[PDB]
Amino acid sequence: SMTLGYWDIRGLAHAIRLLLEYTDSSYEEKKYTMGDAPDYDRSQWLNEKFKLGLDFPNLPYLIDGAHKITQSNAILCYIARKHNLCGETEEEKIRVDILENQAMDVSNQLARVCYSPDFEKLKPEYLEELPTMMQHFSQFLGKRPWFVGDKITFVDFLAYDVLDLHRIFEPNCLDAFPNLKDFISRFEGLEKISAYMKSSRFLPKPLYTRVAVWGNK
Amino acid sequence: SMTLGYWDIRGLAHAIRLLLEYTDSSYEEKKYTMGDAPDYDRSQWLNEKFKLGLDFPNLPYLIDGAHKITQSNAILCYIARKHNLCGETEEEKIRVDILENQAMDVSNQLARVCYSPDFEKLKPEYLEELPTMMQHFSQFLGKRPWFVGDKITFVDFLAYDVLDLHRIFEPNCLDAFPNLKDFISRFEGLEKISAYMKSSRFLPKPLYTRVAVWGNK
Repeated sequence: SMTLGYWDIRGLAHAIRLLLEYTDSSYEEKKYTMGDAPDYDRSQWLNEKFKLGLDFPNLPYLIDGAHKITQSNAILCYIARKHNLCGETEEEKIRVDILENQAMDVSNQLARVCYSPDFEKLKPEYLEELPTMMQHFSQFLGKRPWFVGDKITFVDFLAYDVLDLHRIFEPNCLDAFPNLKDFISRFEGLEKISAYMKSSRFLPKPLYTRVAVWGNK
Repeated sequence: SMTLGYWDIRGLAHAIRLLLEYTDSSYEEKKYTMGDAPDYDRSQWLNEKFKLGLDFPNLPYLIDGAHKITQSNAILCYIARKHNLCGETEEEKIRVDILENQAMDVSNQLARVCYSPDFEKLKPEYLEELPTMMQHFSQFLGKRPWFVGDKITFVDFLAYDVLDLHRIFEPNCLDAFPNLKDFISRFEGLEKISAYMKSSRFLPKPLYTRVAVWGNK
């Protein structure tokens, strides 16, 4: 088995947590909690930072015996490798790379605004540019069922999560693009995914950590 | 010939101008210039932007004839691939995934600082944690000549970029881990790298865009 560490928050973990589930990967949940109050006690994880012997201390981090890795993309990729959930042809592979970094780019964009007390100040600015943003995901998906082609890849996990984030932030987004709404259908109707969705250990929210103005819980 | 387009700023393309330089890739430079005044004008880009046909119109971008690869990382993966400077062995693949992203993490982290209003307030905090972050980089290289191991991969260029960045910022941050220093000197000593460095196309500064509280020019 393998263990995955992070907080009991969705965060950058929700993508990996999806990937491991879809591939019947027998994993273990390593979640650390931080206090509320004025000084968000982030100890739980801190006292175990060094004890894991990670190259670069941080979470999410994956454990698979002589395999302990950090950095979100490194983890997703690695699980994808033993499943071929990466590109095959040069075209597929480049579309995977673009989308890879692009997904994380927009996740971060939304994060920055949500991790800023000036929330409502920047909130509209994001909401106004957002339509053009969503527009392109459809421009990319377009013809194929899965963002890269007819085959499912790890990037299709990144795409789902980032789509659901905005969906809850402002539901009135994907509607203008039935293309993007369709995607969130296949990637929900999947036997193993519906299973995980309707399971006891299904973690949707909190979106952001206690230190978030919005999405915190 | 492939076209490389980015602002007249070194920025993120700095690693790319080295990589395609090293791989003898027949490139051409499309520099877009930023304006000043209260509204730092970027019309040159805005006007072109959508015309180029990038699935996700962003700068820097690469148009290898019939290939419009956007986003630095995806660009790096693209060039490296065609010149096999990628992780060959599974253990190397993990090193490549970790380093690439980690180097990208710290670069944007410094980018968070130089792009935030209160530079001189947040700066001491970065210096406050700078050494420890650097430590880990030293660990990773360890005894190897190149971060991944015996061979040179794209992640070396990336690393060299992020390392040099911190050398102009704080000349003594790297002055604690000689292991990292030698790596740099080795990198610069590479025949087709020294030539570029003392060539009319070498772009070492401006570091940040013409709006950054630090690094702009």
